[PDB]
Amino acid sequence: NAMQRRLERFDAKLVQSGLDALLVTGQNNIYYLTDFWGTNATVFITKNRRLFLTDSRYTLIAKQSVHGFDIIESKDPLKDIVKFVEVDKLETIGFDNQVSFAYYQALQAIFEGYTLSPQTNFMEELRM
Repeated sequence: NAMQRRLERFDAKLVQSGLDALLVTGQNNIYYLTDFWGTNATVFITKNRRLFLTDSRYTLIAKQSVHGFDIIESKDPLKDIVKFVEVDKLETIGFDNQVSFAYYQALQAIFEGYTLSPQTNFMEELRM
């Protein structure tokens, strides 16, 4: 119930920011919203879902530790997120602007046809 309103702040911030979704990379950020600490999770939150994406190794760990999150076994998490975006018909995907430009180039390829929206410190307030 305590984390439940970091997750509810998150939702409100999505509305305020004009985003259908936010891709969250960074263990710190992932730790904040999930209580899972580790270096191979991706999070993808929309107005309606919360996805936690990891490999076959951390699925049980994560499947037990992480609450409020639909856990997805995945070895290409951006490929798996793309299905969601399509099925849910989302348009604007936020990402953290501290990603590298090379990483942004990978997002432009994977998400070609959608609007990528760079975010400044979105997670920063939530982390406060």
